[PDB]
Order: sequence, then C-alpha cells, then structure tokens
Amino acid sequence: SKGEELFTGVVPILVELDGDVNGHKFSVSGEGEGDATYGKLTLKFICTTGKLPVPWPTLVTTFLQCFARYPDHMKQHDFFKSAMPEGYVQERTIFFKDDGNYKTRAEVKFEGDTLVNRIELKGIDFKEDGNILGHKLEYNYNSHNVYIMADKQKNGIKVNFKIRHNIEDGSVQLADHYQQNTPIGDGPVLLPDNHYLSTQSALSKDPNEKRDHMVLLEFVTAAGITHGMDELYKAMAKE
Amino acid sequence: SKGEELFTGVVPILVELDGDVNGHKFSVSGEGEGDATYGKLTLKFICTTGKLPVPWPTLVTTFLQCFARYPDHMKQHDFFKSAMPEGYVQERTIFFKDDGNYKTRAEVKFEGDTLVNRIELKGIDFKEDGNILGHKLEYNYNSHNVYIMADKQKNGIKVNFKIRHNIEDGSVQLADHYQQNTPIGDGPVLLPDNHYLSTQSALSKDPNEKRDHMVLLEFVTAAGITHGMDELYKAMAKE
Amino acid sequence: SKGEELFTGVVPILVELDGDVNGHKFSVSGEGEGDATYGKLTLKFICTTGKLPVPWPTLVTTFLQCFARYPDHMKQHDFFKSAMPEGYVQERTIFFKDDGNYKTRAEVKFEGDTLVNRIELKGIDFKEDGNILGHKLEYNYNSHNVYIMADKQKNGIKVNFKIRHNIEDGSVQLADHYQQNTPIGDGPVLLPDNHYLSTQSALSKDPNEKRDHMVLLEFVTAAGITHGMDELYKAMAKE
Amino acid sequence: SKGEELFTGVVPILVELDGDVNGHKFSVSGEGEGDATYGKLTLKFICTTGKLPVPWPTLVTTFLQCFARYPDHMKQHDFFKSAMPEGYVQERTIFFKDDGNYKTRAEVKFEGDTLVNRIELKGIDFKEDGNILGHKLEYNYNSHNVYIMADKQKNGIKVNFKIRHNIEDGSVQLADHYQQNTPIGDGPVLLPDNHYLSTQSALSKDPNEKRDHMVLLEFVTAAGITHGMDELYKAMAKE
Amino acid sequence: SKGEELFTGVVPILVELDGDVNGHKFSVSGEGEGDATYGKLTLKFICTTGKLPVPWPTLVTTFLQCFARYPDHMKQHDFFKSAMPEGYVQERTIFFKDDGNYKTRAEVKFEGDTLVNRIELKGIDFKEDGNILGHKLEYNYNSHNVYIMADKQKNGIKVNFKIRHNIEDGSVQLADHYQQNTPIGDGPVLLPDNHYLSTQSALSKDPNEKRDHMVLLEFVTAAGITHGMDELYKAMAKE
Amino acid sequence: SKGEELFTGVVPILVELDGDVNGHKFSVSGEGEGDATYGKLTLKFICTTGKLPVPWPTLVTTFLQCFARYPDHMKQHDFFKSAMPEGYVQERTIFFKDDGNYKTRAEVKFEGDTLVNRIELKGIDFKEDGNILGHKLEYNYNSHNVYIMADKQKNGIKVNFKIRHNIEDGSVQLADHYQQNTPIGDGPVLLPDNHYLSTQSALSKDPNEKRDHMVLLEFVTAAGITHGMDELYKAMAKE
Amino acid sequence: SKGEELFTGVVPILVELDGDVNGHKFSVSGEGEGDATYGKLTLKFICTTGKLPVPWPTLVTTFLQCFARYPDHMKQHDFFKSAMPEGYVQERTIFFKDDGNYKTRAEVKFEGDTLVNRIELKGIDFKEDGNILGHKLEYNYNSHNVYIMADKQKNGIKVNFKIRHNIEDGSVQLADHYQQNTPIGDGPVLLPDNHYLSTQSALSKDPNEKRDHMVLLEFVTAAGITHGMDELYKAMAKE
Repeated sequence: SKGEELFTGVVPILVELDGDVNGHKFSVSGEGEGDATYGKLTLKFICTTGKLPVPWPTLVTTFLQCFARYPDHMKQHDFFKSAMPEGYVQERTIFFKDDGNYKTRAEVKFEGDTLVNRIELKGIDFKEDGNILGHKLEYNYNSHNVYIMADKQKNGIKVNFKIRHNIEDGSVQLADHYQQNTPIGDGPVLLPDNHYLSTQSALSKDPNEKRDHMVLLEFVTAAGITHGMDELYKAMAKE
Repeated sequence: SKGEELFTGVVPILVELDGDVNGHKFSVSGEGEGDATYGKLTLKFICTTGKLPVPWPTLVTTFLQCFARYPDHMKQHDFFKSAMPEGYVQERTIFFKDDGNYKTRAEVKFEGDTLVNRIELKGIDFKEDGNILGHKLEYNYNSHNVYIMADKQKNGIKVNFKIRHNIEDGSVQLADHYQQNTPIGDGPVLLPDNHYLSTQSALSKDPNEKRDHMVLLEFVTAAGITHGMDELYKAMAKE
Repeated sequence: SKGEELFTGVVPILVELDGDVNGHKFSVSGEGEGDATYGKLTLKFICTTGKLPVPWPTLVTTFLQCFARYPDHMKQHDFFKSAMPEGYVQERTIFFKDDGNYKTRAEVKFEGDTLVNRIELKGIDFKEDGNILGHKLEYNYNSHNVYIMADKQKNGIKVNFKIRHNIEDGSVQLADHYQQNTPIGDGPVLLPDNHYLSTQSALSKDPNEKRDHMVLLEFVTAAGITHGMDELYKAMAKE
Repeated sequence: SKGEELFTGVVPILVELDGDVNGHKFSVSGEGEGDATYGKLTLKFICTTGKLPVPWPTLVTTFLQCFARYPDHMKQHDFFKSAMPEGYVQERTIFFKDDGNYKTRAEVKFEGDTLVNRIELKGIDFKEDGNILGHKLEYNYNSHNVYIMADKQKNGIKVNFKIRHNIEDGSVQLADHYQQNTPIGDGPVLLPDNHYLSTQSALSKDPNEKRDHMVLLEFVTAAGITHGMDELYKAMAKE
Repeated sequence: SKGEELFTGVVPILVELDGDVNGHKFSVSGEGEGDATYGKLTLKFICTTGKLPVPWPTLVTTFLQCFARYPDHMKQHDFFKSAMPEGYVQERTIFFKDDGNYKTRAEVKFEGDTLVNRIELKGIDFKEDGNILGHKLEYNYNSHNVYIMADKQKNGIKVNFKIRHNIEDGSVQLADHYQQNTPIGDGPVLLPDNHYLSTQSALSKDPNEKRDHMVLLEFVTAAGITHGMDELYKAMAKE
Repeated sequence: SKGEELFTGVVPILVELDGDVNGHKFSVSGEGEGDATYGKLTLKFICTTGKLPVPWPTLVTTFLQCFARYPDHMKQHDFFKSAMPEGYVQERTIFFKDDGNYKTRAEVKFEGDTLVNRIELKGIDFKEDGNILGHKLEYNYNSHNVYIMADKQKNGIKVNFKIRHNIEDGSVQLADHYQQNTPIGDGPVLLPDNHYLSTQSALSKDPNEKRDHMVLLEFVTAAGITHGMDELYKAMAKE
Repeated sequence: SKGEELFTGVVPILVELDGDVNGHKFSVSGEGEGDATYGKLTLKFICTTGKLPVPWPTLVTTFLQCFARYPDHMKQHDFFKSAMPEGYVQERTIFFKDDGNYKTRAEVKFEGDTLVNRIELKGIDFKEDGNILGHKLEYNYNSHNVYIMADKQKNGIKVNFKIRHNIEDGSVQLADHYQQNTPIGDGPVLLPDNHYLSTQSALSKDPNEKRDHMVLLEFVTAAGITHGMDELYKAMAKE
C-alpha cells in the first residue's frame, strides 16, 4: 500500500488519553518511537493528573498496531498501515472477568511526521476492592496473540484477544478484548485474510522520573499465513 | 515554564507584515491557528497591497516558533513559550546566495487570546532578474533543521539554518538565516542547551480567494536532546 | 464595508453615562482607545457624581462592539463597523436573576476622530441588600460569548448572552442580556449570519486616582463561522 | 550458556543488507527461520532496489552462525549463541582471487523474538567482465568447512575458510574469507577451542516471485572436537 | 535404491524423545553415528529432564534400522534406506507381559547430513512396583531377531519381535513389539520378502557424565534369505 | 586363547579392498562365511568400480588366516585367533617375478558378529603386457604351504610363501609373499613355534552375477608340529 | 571308482560327536589320520564337556569304514570310498543286551583334504548300575567281523555285527549293531556282493593328556570274496 512507505524508518509517537473509570478522571501523555521494520515500540507514559487510579498494565492495550512487523509475504494483509496517513478509528470494549469494563475510542493518524494516538476511555461497574480498583495487578505483562479478521460491512477489521493479567496472589485476571478498526479516509484499504499479531511487552520505571508513569517496550509481529514455500524447501532437501 | 500553559489548546494567530524590498512596498495580513501539542500551524496570508513583489516562499520563515512541539523530556529548553505572554523579539538577516538580503524585526506576543506576530521587513540589493525579483522560485517548500543555542549575553537565543528554495530550472537558491530572539518582558526565561527544530511545510492556494495569497500548513518538532533512557530500553530487551 | 476603514488604526473613545438605579442618580465619564485590528479596548471610567451606587462590574457591558476583531473570513458579518460613522443605537434590558433590571439606550457614533458611546440607564426593582445594591460582587470579570443574529425587520441585529458575576460568598449572580442594535443612518449595513463574539475583560484600579473609578482592559474576537478551508488543510496533510 | 536457551525452538529471522560494489548500490531484505537444534536455515532474499548487480551466490556467506548445531559435547565452544541476546559484530574481508574484494560489517542480535542480521557491504576493485561483475557464476553452492579459533585479545573469535564458486566454463572462483566476531554486550561469552562448522547449502527460486531473489536452505553442524568416548566404545566391543 | 547411497559412509545421528509413562513426563536427547557398511551404531542418550522415570533398557528399541548391514544379495529388501532421504514413520506398541505398554510414533529422516529420529512415547497401565516403574531391570541387553514382512496395503513393512529384559532376581520380563513402518515421501520404496535383522547391543556409562544417561553400542545385520550359491560351493568342493 | 572361542561356529565375513595398481584405481567388496572348525572359507568378491584391472587370482591371498583349522595339539600356536576380537594388522609385499609388486596393509578384526578384513593395496612397476596387466593368468589356483614363524620383536609373526600362478601358455608366474602380522590390541597373543598352513583354493563364477567377480572356496589347515604320540601308536601295534 | 583315488595316501581325519545318553549330554572331538592302503587308523578322542558319562569302548564303533583295506580283487565292492567325496550317511541302532540302546546318525564326507565324521548319538533306557552307566567295561577291545550286504532299495548297504565288550567280572556284554549307509551325492556308487571287514582295535591313554580321552589304533581289512585263483595255484604246484 502507499501508507506502508510512511513506516520504513523510525517514526515519533505521541499518545494522549482522557480517562474516566468509576468517576475517577485522569489523563495520560505518552511519547516515544516506533520502528515497524522490527515491530518495535519504545514508549514512556505519564499520568499528568497525579496518581493513576487504575493499574498501569490495564491500559497497555489502549495505549499502535500500525507498527506491527508484517512479513513480506503478508504485506497485502496490513490494514493498519494501508489506512495511513489519514488514519483509523480503533474502538474497543474490554471486559474484565468478574469486574468492570473499559470502553475506548481512539483515532490513530499522522500529524506531520508524528504518529498520534488520541484516546477516550470510559470505565464502569468496577468493584471497589477488585483487582483493578484495589491495585492487585503485578507490574508485568504477558505475551498474546491478537486475532484479526476482515469486517467488510464496515470496510475495516474486527480484532479479538484475551489479555492475562497476573495478580499478586498468583491468580490471573482475564481481560476479554473486542475491537473494531475503521478507516478515517475514503481511500482504499487492505482487508486482510485471517491472521494474528504475536505480541510481547516489557514494563519498567524510569529512575529519574518522579511522576506516576510507565515505560513500555513492545515487539509485535504478524503471523498465521503461510509463505507457501514448504514444498520448495522439501524439494531443496531432496537435492 | 508558566508560559507553556498558554499553548495547551488551539490558539488563534494573527500575523502582520510591512515590507520594502528594493523600494517595492507591500503589506501582508495572515490568520489561522496553532496547536503546539502537535506542533501544527494552519495559516492563510493575504497581500493587502495587491501583487506581492517577491515570491511567497521567500517569506515563509518570516511569517511562530512558540508553536513547536517540545518533547516532554525537552520542556526546559523551550525559550519561546517561556517568554510568553509578554513575548519576544525575533530579528533576522536572511542572505540569499548571489543575491540580496532581507532584514527582519518581529515582536511575537499575546494580545488577549490571540498570538500576534508583527513584522517589519527590509530587502536590499536584489538583482532585477534574479530568482527573487524575477519570480523563479517554485511554489513549494523543503524540510529543514533549525539550530538553536543559548545567547546568555542577551538573555535569549541564537538560531541558524539554511533554507533551500527550489528554482524552476532545477537549481536551488540558498537563503542563509541568522536569527536572534530576546525576551520583551523582564520575567525569567529558559535558556536552552543546544537543540534543533525539525520543520516541514506545505503550501497551497485557496480556490475561493481572488487576492494574492498563500495557504500554509506547517509542523515543527523539537529534537536533538536524548531522553536518556537508551540503557533502560536495552535492559528491558535483555528481559 | 466603508465603515470598516475607520477602525484600521487606534481610535480614541469617549463614554458618557447618565444612570438612575432605584432613584440613585449618577453619572460616569470614560476615556481610552480601541484597536479593532487586535480587538483591544483600554478604558478608564470615573463616577463624576461621587460614589457609584452599584458595583462597577454590573456596568461593564453597558460601557463598544465596533472594536471587535472580525476575522478576514467574517468581514461581511460586522454590522457594527458597517453602521459607521453615522452609528447605531444599542438598547438592552439586563435581567439580574432574583433581583432588578437595567434598561439601557446608547448611541455609538463618531464625533470627528473620536468614537463616542452616549448612554442612558434606568434600573428598577433592585433589592436593598441584594448583590447589586448590597455591593456583594467581586471586583473581577468572566469571559463570555455574545451571540449575534440578524434582525431584518429592524435592519439591525439582535444579541443575547448571560453574564456571570462572581459574588463574595462564592455564588454567581446571573445577568441575562437582551440587546438590539439598529443603524442611525440610512446607508446600507451588513446583516450578519449567526455568529458570536468571544470576550475577556480585566478590571483594575489606577493607584493615582482618588475618584471612584474602574480601569478596564478588554479583548473581543468574532467567531463561530468556518473559514471553509478544513478540507484544503487535510489535502495538504496527505501531501 | 544462557544465550543457548534462546535457540531451542524455531526462531524467525530478518536479514537486511545495504551494498555498494564498484559504485553499484543495492539493498536486500531476507526473511525466514532457523532451527539450531537441527542446524537448519530456511530463507528467502529479495533485492529491493531492482536487479542485483553481483551474482546471488557471492552474497550467501554475508547473508547466521548462531544457528549452527553444536553437538552436546561441544556446547562450551558455541561463542555465537553465548553472545545472545545482545549479539555480536561479524566483520569480514572476502578476497576474490584475481578480482575484487568485499568488506562487510554485520550486527547479529535479537529484536524481541526475531533474530536480525543487519549488514553493510562495500565491494571494490572488481573487473568489469570478471566472474562477479560479468555474472559468470553458476547458481549453486558447495559445502565447506568454516574454521574457528578463539581471539582472546578481542574477547571473540577469528574465523577462516575458502569458498569455491563454480563458474559456467567449469573453472572455480575462490573467495578467501577472513572473519572476526566480537560481542556487543559486556556479559561473559564462550571462547572456544579450535573447531569448525561443516556447511551445505541449496539455492533455488520461488516460481511465484517476480522480484530478483534467492531461496536458500542451509544446514550447519559444528565438528572437530572429540566426544572422548572412543576407548569406551572399544571396551564395549570387547564385551 | 537411491537412498542406499546416503549410508555408504559414517552418518551423524540425532535422536529426540518426548515421553509420558503413567503421567511421568521426560525428554531424552541422543547423539552419535551410524556406519551401515558394518551395521554399527554408537550413541549416547541424555535425560534432559532429570532422572529417567523408567529403566534405560526399556527404551533401547525406541531410540535406527536404516543402519542395518544388508548383505549384497539382500540389497533389494532394504525398505529402510529405500525410504530415504524423505524418511519413514515407525509406529509401535510394546506390550510388557503382566504390566503396561508403550505406544510410540517416530519419524526417521535426514536433516541435511544428519539422520534424525524424532519420537513421541506414551506409556500406560504400568504397575507401581512392577519391573518397569520399580526399576528392577538389569543394566544390560540381549541379542534378538527382528522379523520383517512386507505390508503392501500401507506401502511399507510390518515388524515383530520379543525383547527379553533380564530382571535382578533372575527372571525375564518380555516386551512384545508390534511395529509398522511407512514411507513419508511418495517416491518408490522396496517392499521386502520375509527376512530378519540380527541385533546385539552393549550398554554402558560415560564416567565423565553426571546427567542420567545411557551409552549404547549396537550391531545390526540383515539375514534370512539365501545367497543361492549353496550348489555352486558344493560343485566347487567336488573339484 | 580367549579369542579361539569366537570361531567355534560359522562366522560372517566382510572384505573391503581399495586398490591402485600402476594408477588403475579399483575397489572390491566381498562377503561370505568362515568355519574354522573345518578350515573352510566360502566367499564371493565383487569389483564395485567396474572391470578389475588385474587378474582375480593375483588378489586371492590379499582377500583370513584366523579361519585356519588348527589341530587340537597345535592350539597354542594360533596367533591369529589369539589376537581376536581386537584383531591384527596383516602387511605384505608380494613380488611378482620379472614384474611388479603389490604392497598391502590390512586390519582383520570383529565388528560385532562379523569378521572384517579391510585392505589397502598399492601395485607399482607392472609391465603393460606382462602376465598381470596383460591378463595372462588362468582362472584357477594351486595349493601352497604358508610358513609361519614368531616375530618376538614385534609381538607378532612373520610369514613367507611363494604362490604359483598358472599362465595361459603353460608357464608359471611366481609371486613371492613376505608377510608380517601384529596385534591391534594390547592383550596377550600366542607366539607360535615354527609351523605352516596347508591351503587349497577353488575359483568359480556365479552364473547369476553380471558384475566382475570371483567366487572362492578355500580350505586351510595348520600342520608341521608333531602330536608326539608316534611312539605310543608303535607300542599299541606291538600289542 | 573315482572316490578310491582320494584314499591312496595318508588322509587327515576329524570326528565330532554330540551325545545324549539317559539325559547325560556330552561332546567328543577326535583327530588323527587314516591310511587305507594298510587299513590303518590312528586317532585320539577328547571329551570336550568333562567326564564321559559312558565307557569309552561303547563309542568305538560310532567314532570310518572308508579307510578299510580292500584287496585288489575286491575293489568293485567298496561302497564307502565310491561315495566320496560327497560322502555317506551312516545310521545305526546298537542294542546292548539286557540294557539300553544307542541310535546314531553320522555323515562321513571330505571337507577339503580332511575326512570328517560328524555324529549325533541318542542313548535311552540304560540301567543306572548296568555295565554302561555303572562303568563296568574293561578298557580294551576285541576283533570282529563286520558283515556287509547291498541294499539296492536305498542305493546303499546294510551292515550287521555283534560287538563283544569284556566286563570287569569276566562276563561279556554284547552290543548288537544294525547299520545302514546311504550316499549323500547323486553320483554312481558301488553296490557290493556279500563280504565282511575284519577289524582289530587297540585302546590306550596319552600320558601327557589330562582331559578324559581315548587313543585308538585300528586295522580294518575287507575279506570274504575269493580271488578265484585257487585252481591256478594248484596247477602251478603240479609243475
């Protein structure tokens, strides 16, 4: 696609979130860069309103799938970059099992050289001393597969996955993600065959940062569609 | 700084220029808005005296560096916003290689909610059929780095860069910019470490505008100072 | 319009008010200047009859909308300047919630180089120890939108807005303004599409002034009508 | 070593080369996977700049020795995996007998789950109609031994071998390889006793690929150090 | 056959087993070489998961019949080598008399120069203090005949034999082996006339090995089909 | 000796020769069995490289003296079996009178149940149309005595004999054999008193064999040392 | 016959017996030579399994009638040599009067230069303290006539005789021998007229032999057919 050309180098990122979870209002700004050639994101997030009223790891998926590494043989399945530079809307409901939900609406688009993810989040029905409002999540993050299918009726994609959040007592809090992405512009986009993104994330803290924050390193790689050369390599082995 | 608070939203802009280039007197009024959170300027300029006697692109740099996006980690290096609302004087000499020069003096300050850039320009020694007076510049604009250093003796900054103006025959006309900015007020300003602004500009025409004019879209981003987390991200990768 | 030419520089202002509020008779003279290019008014008002029997902030709106900054793209909606130099009549009723009302009639016109606002004010039904006669207003002033519509039957405009006056106990006294402006002369005026003026006002005292007085700085900017270039700037961003 | 754990499964690979040979500039991207448990590499390379200006087989050694199968009894001699995940620099000069040379510098390291080999290549002094620039190499590849010794002064290894490239006229073009590998990180690495890797490579074409490309299948096995059980097996034979 | 050419020298071997016997999960890696010209296997096996939960000798037959020495006059009956390099699947059920059973599925094929035997094993219904789970087998191994017949319906062979495992109390534990081999590839294989392999095995320990392991030396020779020269040698004796 | 136990039954034999005679390179594989109880060898040899470049009968002595029948009273003089299973090296020079010579080095040892004779042969200085390279030998074989003496300095034996090869013209080509045998292992061997082996050999062809080959039947019996009972039998005759 | 040529010199002999008498299993090896020109056998027998469980003299007839001296005038009646070299089967039942019986099957044939007699013997129904199992036979041997007749139905001969074994108490144990000989080969044999062999045997011990053994000297001469010259010699006497 023409949009894939925008991602061949390192691209600056800006993330902005306005959040309300059970009436606790907060804002987050995040900055860093993305290198789609390696599927690599490096980002730091600041709560600009003081203390973040939910655990940082519950927001990771909300805080850039246009930086996925798509194998060469899967280039025609990268909806995300194909929507650029005009961008896409990313909407989700995240159901936390036995607890509340987040609803999110984001627009991801270029503003000049900067890839900007602007997000509104509403959280309702959370338990006061559940894992989210009780801050019982460990400060770490598991690796997941993000399953992608075309959504032709909306000229976009439908995405599903289940995040496993480790809890301090050794249990796991599931966060079931339902996601839709639709283009902002009216130019052609790629509607993919079924595939997934494989994700891995590390979380840390900046020792020179006094504000409530999260440092995030993430690698995202598209998979799940054959290169179709299995027989060729077998033929080569017989030689 | 306290002045940075004035730029967190979209701010209306007014630009006023009185110009004399080789005795050709002209005036320009410009209006639009700036959004420093994204480093974004949207502006339209009208020659109020009839036909502009120089090419529009030669005036782009003369016609708002307080709207640069400064990364969070570079906030203490934003002299421009730190001088607000009282403002700053921006003075330049622009040397056009093998041709004349512009000398400019501008005051950039708030008048209520409006950010106003008031400019006087004198141009001398231009060749009658050089690229400027002969109108040989293409109607487009390149991307540049604007290098900034502290100028402690004047409690301000010194700025240098070289603009590349594309010429209709495929040559390039260089315009060497020497710039000083000093505060108007007596309140503290930020004197920055060395850094630069990265700029990109698009030029167009309003199809419903009959006056001689220029539409300008610009994105400006501060860079050139490390966030200091390189080692942290490496440590995260080893995990 | 031809009247807009009268406002391109700094214009001297004279304001004269004769007031009667619950039978307390008073007069005010005011002087200063207006600069419509920046929407800026600088004015000082003196009560020439001794102590002003109402709080100064209740009179701010009564004491020059011809000095609004109209964006270039809204020039055809500036009724106020279009009526000049012959001027306009400005009539209002101001209803103070749970209290009395002011009725005002003013003529705003040039007398030579001076823009003169001559005003009669009648106030009735005020409570003796309400916020107005009890002097319970704070000496400050909020920012408002002033909504303007054409009034073709009267060859003028109809204007509405609600002033929020801060009270010393932390409550807010609303002052609902109903306003009509009609031209004094018989020459053509501009009847605007719907728009508003955005206003901000600072109040102070002159430390060398012994008379009862108010210093006022005001910025007024027309808004609420698109420049129509949204799509153009989007097209520029795709380049 | 701790790095050997990173290679127990199938690992995705990305290769990137920027090349200049006698001033002909080109780029190559390659993708596939490696399975060190069997010493197996499966890879496809694309010239992303059009036609490759040298024969594909001259680049095979430049385009992952961390995927060698090390016998269990030689695990303490695997420098390559011991340097992971931080990686190693691999530098070579390749002297083509009676012709030019390639100089190469590569960094081989993990970016998340992906093993990335990033390479710069400079070729000088090639003959215009020699075997390389005249494209006289057959599209095939011989099996070689790659001799490895410790290089304690540089905390790395020194590697030597001579590649035999079959020429269309039945002659053989020798390519003498001199190679150094040094760790990128500061953690301990294994400095090996003398040994070699035994290599075999098949080359092919993807029939559905229109770009200039090479499909490569390679098997690499470490050898040259005794398991020390020769006497034990003899004793067993006498029983 | 064409596959027999792959066995004329010494060939490296890799064996990999994943096992579950009564829920005790374990893995074994084995390495060594085979020399089919002499029917000779030399191999060492390591339990990579700690202590092996069954006696090493019960796994000997599970841990390479393509290395049998086939007499010249029986070359057309060597199914095993004829299936190479693509390989064969070897499936067995091993019934331990008065005890549990192992079911095994293995693929034996070349990966480059290395002959790889990849095995899954499930053991069920073993007695807790029988000879297997009670570890009552002597660390030694008897010689057996392995009877081979064609299995034309499956384009393979059917194999049967009974292993005698010596027990510490002087009894013998029988392990009745039922085996099928089918080709992985679609190329022609040799379907043999009835014959057998004669096997002899020695077991030992590596004195420098601390992990739980088994050293194995095995000789395997095909037999059971006449060379047809009995009468010729008799005729020679009469001369 | 302990090695004599290995020969009480029928033992499979494998012979392998790599030969170079005046630069003509060839290989031979041979198979059959030996029965030392009767001194009997039955063997078939195939030239695996095509046509054998020397006459088959010149190679008979090169192609198993451990299968000699040693009388019970001469058991302590059987060096050959005493060296088993580790084996012995058998080295010869064979001088063909008025022609070239063969030099041979063989290792004779068990590989499991199989007795293997692995041989290298170099032939030099043969006449192009002598009896050997001119193929003038009859396809038959005479009976000989093979004289054996101890060679204590080398812990082995020295062997001499002269082979008579019948030529097609009725002449006889002598082949003078000088032979040394030394043990491979370090265990005790029997160093014999002087004795000889009496040999008889028949040669034939397999009518179903298309390759160049030789069928060989041989009987070998040790002799030349008295049983010491001559006087006892005389005493018995007087009764 | 052609077979008689094989016996004109001294011929080496090997005898092998596997025996089971009332369940006592034993083996005997014997060696020596035969000289048919004089009807002379010289042989020594060793029990290779320890102590012989029957008296040596009971086995004498079981342990070579092809070494009989046939007078020149009886040459056409020598079945035994006529069957050579392919040999004959010799089967007997030996009935020991008032005791058990031996059944024997032997093959007598050449293996090269060696005449080999390979024998299986089964003894049943012997009394525990009879002359055989009680070892009551004297160590000596009588002279007998062995009566031979043709057995045309089996293309062989039938042989009968009664052995007298002296017992320690002065009694005689009779051993009634029934014997059949049939050729192994399909070549013509001589079927004799009725005749007998006259036998004499001496038994001794080797003073240097520690194993249980028997030394045997035997002379065997064919007789019982006239030379037909009686009348000629009478005629000569009358002269």
